[PDB]
Amino acid sequence: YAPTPVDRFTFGLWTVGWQGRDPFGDATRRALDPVESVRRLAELGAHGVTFHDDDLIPFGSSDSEREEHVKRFRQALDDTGMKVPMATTNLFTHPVFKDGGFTANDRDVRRYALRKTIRNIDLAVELGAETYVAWGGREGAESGGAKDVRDALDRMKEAFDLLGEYVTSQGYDIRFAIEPKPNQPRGDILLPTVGHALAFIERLERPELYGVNPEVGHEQMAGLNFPHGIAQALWAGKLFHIDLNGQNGIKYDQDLRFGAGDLRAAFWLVDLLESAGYSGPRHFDFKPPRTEDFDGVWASAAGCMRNYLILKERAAAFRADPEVQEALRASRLDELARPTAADGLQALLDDRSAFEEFDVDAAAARGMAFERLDQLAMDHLLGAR
Amino acid sequence: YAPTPVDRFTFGLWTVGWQGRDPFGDATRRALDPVESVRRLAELGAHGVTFHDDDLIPFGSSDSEREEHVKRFRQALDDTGMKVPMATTNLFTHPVFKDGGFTANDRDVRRYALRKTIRNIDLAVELGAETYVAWGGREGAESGGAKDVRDALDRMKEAFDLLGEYVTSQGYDIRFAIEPKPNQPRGDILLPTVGHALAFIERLERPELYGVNPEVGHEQMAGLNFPHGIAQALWAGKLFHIDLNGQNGIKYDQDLRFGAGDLRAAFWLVDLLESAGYSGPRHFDFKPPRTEDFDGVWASAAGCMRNYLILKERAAAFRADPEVQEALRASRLDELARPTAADGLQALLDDRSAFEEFDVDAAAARGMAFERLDQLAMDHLLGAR
Amino acid sequence: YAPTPVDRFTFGLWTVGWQGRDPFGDATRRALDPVESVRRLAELGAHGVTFHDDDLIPFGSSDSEREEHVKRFRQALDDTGMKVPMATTNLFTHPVFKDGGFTANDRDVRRYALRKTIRNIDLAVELGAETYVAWGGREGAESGGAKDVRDALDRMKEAFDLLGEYVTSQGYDIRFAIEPKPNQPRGDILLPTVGHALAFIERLERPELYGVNPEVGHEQMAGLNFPHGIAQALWAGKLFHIDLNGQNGIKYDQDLRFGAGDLRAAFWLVDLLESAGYSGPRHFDFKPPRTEDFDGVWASAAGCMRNYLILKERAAAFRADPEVQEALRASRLDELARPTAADGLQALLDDRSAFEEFDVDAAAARGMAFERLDQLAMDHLLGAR
Amino acid sequence: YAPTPVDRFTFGLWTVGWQGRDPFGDATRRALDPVESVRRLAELGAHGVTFHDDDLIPFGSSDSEREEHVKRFRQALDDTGMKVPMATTNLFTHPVFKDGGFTANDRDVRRYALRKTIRNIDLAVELGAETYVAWGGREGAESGGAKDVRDALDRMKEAFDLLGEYVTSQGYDIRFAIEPKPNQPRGDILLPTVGHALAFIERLERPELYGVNPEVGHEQMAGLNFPHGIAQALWAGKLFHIDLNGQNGIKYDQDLRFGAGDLRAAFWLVDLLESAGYSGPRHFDFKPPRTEDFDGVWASAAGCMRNYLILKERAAAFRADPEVQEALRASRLDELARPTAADGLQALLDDRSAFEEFDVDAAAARGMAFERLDQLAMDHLLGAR
Ligand SMILES: OC[C@H]1O[C@H](O)[C@H](O)[C@@H](O)[C@@H]1O
Ligand SMILES: OC[C@H]1O[C@H](O)[C@H](O)[C@@H](O)[C@@H]1O
Ligand SMILES: OC[C@H]1O[C@H](O)[C@H](O)[C@@H](O)[C@@H]1O
Ligand SMILES: OC[C@H]1O[C@H](O)[C@H](O)[C@@H](O)[C@@H]1O
Ligand SMILES: [Mn+2]
Ligand SMILES: [Mn+2]
Ligand SMILES: [Mn+2]
Ligand SMILES: [Mn+2]
Ligand SMILES: [Mn+2]
Ligand SMILES: [Mn+2]
Ligand SMILES: [Mn+2]
Ligand SMILES: [Mn+2]
Repeated sequence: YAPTPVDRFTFGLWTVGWQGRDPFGDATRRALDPVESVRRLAELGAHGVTFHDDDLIPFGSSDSEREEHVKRFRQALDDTGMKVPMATTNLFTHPVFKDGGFTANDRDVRRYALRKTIRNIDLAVELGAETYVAWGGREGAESGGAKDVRDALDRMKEAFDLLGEYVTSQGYDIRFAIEPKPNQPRGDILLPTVGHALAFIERLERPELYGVNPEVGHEQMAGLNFPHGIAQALWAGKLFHIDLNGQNGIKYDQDLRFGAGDLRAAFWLVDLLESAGYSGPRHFDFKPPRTEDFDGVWASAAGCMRNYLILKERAAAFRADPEVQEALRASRLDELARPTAADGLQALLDDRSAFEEFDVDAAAARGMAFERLDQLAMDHLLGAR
Repeated sequence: YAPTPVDRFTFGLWTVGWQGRDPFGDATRRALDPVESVRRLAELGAHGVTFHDDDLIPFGSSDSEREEHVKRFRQALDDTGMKVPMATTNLFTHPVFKDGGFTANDRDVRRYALRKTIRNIDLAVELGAETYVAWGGREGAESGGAKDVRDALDRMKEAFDLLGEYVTSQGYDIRFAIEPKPNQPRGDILLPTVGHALAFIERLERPELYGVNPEVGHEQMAGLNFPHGIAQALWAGKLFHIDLNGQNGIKYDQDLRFGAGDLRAAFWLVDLLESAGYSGPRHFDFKPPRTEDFDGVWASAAGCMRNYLILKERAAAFRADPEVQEALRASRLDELARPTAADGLQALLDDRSAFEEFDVDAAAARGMAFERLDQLAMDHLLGAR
Repeated sequence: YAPTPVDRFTFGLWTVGWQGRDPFGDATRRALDPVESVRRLAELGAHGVTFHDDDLIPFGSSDSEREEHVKRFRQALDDTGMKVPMATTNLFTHPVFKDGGFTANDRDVRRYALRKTIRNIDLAVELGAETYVAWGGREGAESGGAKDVRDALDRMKEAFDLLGEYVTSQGYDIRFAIEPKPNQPRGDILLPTVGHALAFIERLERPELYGVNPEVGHEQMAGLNFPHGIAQALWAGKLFHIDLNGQNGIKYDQDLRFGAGDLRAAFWLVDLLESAGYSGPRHFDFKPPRTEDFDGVWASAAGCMRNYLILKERAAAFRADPEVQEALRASRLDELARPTAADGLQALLDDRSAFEEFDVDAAAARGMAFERLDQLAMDHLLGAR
Repeated sequence: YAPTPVDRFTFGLWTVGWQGRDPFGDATRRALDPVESVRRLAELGAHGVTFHDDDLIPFGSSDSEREEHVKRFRQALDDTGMKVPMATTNLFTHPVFKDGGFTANDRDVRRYALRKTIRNIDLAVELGAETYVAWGGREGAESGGAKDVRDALDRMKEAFDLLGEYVTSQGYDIRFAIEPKPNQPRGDILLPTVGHALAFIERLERPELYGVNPEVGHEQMAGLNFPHGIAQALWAGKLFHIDLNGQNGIKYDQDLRFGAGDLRAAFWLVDLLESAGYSGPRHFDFKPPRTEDFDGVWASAAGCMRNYLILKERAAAFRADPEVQEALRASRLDELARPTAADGLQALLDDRSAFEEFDVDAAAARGMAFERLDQLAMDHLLGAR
């Protein structure tokens, strides 16, 4: 199960380069030079990398240090053939962002957050990124009175509408993806799920420039079904990007490697992405645990990819299995894909078979045969057919 | 703290009339006649009641029994002055709806679910209802392969678009509210939160006819902040109705009386509804616990109202308190309500005070003073000023 | 992957005989005659069945109907070779138990609950049961003031101590297992987890008669790791029985078939049970979903067993894999099984290599190699070696 | 509502001295000198402080720097009258503890963890501490195969048994309290709840030396009822210490000030502690949010105390209220405190009123009147009588 660049696997620089600092402990690993991560990931078979501004250029770097960092990184991309499909901004680490960036109560901070983002959009475009992610990790509150949410949503829409004016006036071909998270590091984060992000999009001045970048474990932090959410984002035509990882239930953000956490959910996610022809990057936003040395970091990264390809093969087997096709029919999945009333409203109202003469008892008595189907899915997932 | 009908408190017939059957136990109370609940609630000071079809007219009633039930109920409404501001359909109890109504895999069942809903919309309009709620409690799955979600969302949009054609072609002044629930009785329910419902609305053919009816405990079943959600629904102009109740965290749907559960959340909810001028009904969808006899059912109902009025008084006190106004200013809530860049994009980009000469350290150092504000909110909530 | 009676698979009568009544819906299946379930499960390869009193003998049956029910059931057990290794009492369905059985506030109800249990212990002993389970599903509260917990725990210990006097004075060879559940149908249930049950046991007059019967999904309802809990119960020598099933996170009790829910957790559970030589029954307390007809009920039951045997084979493969043995050593699992200080306290204190001359940095730098090991476990689980 | 030292309020040095570093951000506050925190808290009315070793003496300090730090701290305690009732060890921050201290897989690390703890027990005893807390924040795993739990529990019991030999052989009057946490920073922590800790205690060689130090938000991280847990620990006679704070449901460890989070739970906690005569310290383990400057840190600390005293007054009012006493009787709380069968087993079995002639229907019909009682509790909590 060997990845190739045609699999479009990507990694954040902050992923394999996580040092292991957690709220109760110090770093357990040395910093990695982004050049060195690009080389190592290229060897493992990745397609590309992603970055926040501050991962690539140390906060408070001069225009000339900034130059030199970008040039070195550009050489590593040239030497390995790695691409940069997505970039993002850090509006969460520096103390100035303690109450948010775009929805900080202090106006001067909201202004600075905009300008910091605009500077990186330009960079992202120079390096060939097609999608620009926004994760408002600091947009939220620990207390009720601290954030008037309606005002916050105004400010949030104001910032996104301004980004969108910028990119339109510059003629850039970059689209935006909002990344929802329900909590952590704030007590409650604004736009906490895929639905909240999707709803909010529809209120921007130019909605066609914005989609979502949902993350497996974030939605699972609210106990939601991640494939269902992704199906809703696909149905809206808004799945611009996706972050893949693992989460063991409702608890702090674990960012385990893909396939770890809820495995069956990983299976139905891959089945969905592949059957709906999602063609974007398969981006891993994971942290190798702080128990690991560098060898462990590379093994965790490889494991991400391996588990995708294994789950890709089993889901493909599932759907090609004639016995599965027969069960899908037994379960009336085919009828679900037929319109309920293509005949129209009037015809429905005049059709006695839909009400006055509908046999509710006999309809009630039909089993759905879902358990047989789900065990077929289990046997395929475990390679036990 | 005495309710009056001008408080617009309402109750579902199914609330006080819950018999106490739970998945592990039999009824502990006798059935109540809807006439008797209307009278008792009128005495307690309620404004009105709501109903599913099947609460009012026993499933499988003739056209003439249906007549007689409606006439008796109409007399009780006339005798007490009670209104019926909202109605809804039961598409969840009968076995025929075991895989859903609008998104059942079997097409014939989807058709019947539509016709059952249309019959009640007419009734609801006769009785003066302004809002028609849809709670798709059976729309969902326990397993991955049983429900193609994109197909399901098609079917769901098809049904709502058809309801909306019906009401438009009949000239009715009724609007629809979708009620989200994340799970139970299905393993995962479609449109599981306020955001998912809001997003979905925007894809209907006539969005202006549809809003949400969020329920305190449902959103809390996914660990979300309910006031934040309600602020988002208000911001979208979609809060058509609201169900009030209590939930003790992430667990089965408790439907405790309003004020029970997360009390501070009830406080910030009331503060929001009242400050934003929500003028709809204050509807309680609660179950008096199965430990209670009829006296207990009426005491629980009264408690719903009492807790609203107590939390209304304390939130009003909070916001009128000059020391609170000073703290809100200390916390820069006023600046949050100012546009980040009314000057426009170009002016922002040319303003050196927003970046090149912005003093990040001194901005970083300013405290937000949120803890002082939140303790003011606590002292007001507890009457300890 | 075919079960045999030597696999010791058992089923509750209430499992396959669940009619599908949930809090929002009516039955979707007809009642099954216990004789018919015994025959069908014997065919599927089960070893035995379990029962509450009230599943076997309808509540309010005469001494003579009681006779006739027991005799018919005894014939089915004789005809099929099925055993009854566990029994239990229903102290949760009848209205009289609305505030509990053993910890009801009303004393007369606590007395009746004892006598109802004692009558069934005798029956259980006649039918050859070795373990008698207690699930206090109604012992708890929705509100703070309703249950003085210290008093409740007195009452709870009083009842168990009385059961234990009864069985000792009768000379029965039956042991008791407490089954923890954190909530549902009460807002909070007493002894909500495995640990709480284990702790409580140690306060009974004869602790050696009582262990736990933990259930996969119950512990997962509190977000706990179920294999860790089971390891603690094994370590205490208290795993007398176990209920196997599936749960998709923190939400209502789903009781999905074994292997559904958190699959990786099912894998590490089976690896534990098998490596520690648990020899008790492998008992499924699941509900076939209400979407299913009778064929679906039997397919769900078979699936329970199949998934156990598949996960048994993969865990066995994992532990026999020399590359896994090498990784376990690489991860110092062997050193974990060595005493930290067999040399004793004084020797530890005098050993400079443990402190004054311990090289913390070089110890810090060693990776644990856990990610490589966990991917080996993943490849074995998926059959991808 | 002014605290005095007779209220026995304490604070960890790490609480008010938290700098605000979270997993996604840098410090927002400067470090505080422990001398300065002792003075400021004494002014606010606290009784005392607690410390980990490493809060007081920087890790890697010489024997002489260690001397000088302790002497300065001792002077501040002398100047203010502050006591040190509890101490603890940091076995979680340094990289060496990445896989735990007492249950690290590497034996040499387990040895060092013991010696680091023993050195501080001596210090704690010199400063007058009566309780020594152990929080095994790093004892656990992210993956199944990394930690054999039975072996881990051996190691855990080995370490505690060794601590207990040390203190017994030195003649110290210090007792140990284990502090449970279900997760974070590990994926699952060993002894994740109050019950698991209580159960484990009973397996130590000298159980009478060990109790629990439960923390409000930790138990709430598993969705448990914290007052119920504390009632169980009191019932076992093991509540040696308690950490008070606030948590908004199942999510990362928030450590909000006491009274924030689940307010009603804070109320029933205080009602319990006060009615059962808990005489230990009322210790706050909270973090002032990172939004706050130093003024905010002191306001948050004061708020902790204020909310305790306000909830102390309301619970006291509740229980003295003759109408509440009447309701408690109406709800048969008095009967719950009476033995179920002081008459004994034989008398129960011979008492026909307990079974053959027990009127189950009439018992079933009695309401428990719990909702009236709970609204009395609400009116008292809000000062609305
Ligand atoms: O979206 C940008 C990335 O920023 C941070 O590292 C967030 O924790 C991560 O989840 C997000 O994916
Ligand atoms: O929405 C209609 C009502 O239907 C059912 O009783 C649901 O449980 C309830 O939550 C919903 O509010
Ligand atoms: O323990 C007896 C059995 O009783 C009920 O059916 C409980 O829901 C089940 O979980 C328990 O296993
Ligand atoms: O127990 C010692 C203290 O150590 C750490 O600061 C833990 O996070 C805290 O919860 C615990 O109370
Ligand atoms: Mn994440
Ligand atoms: Mn991400
Ligand atoms: Mn509800
Ligand atoms: Mn509702
Ligand atoms: Mn269960
Ligand atoms: Mn069970
Ligand atoms: Mn904590
Ligand atoms: Mn603590």
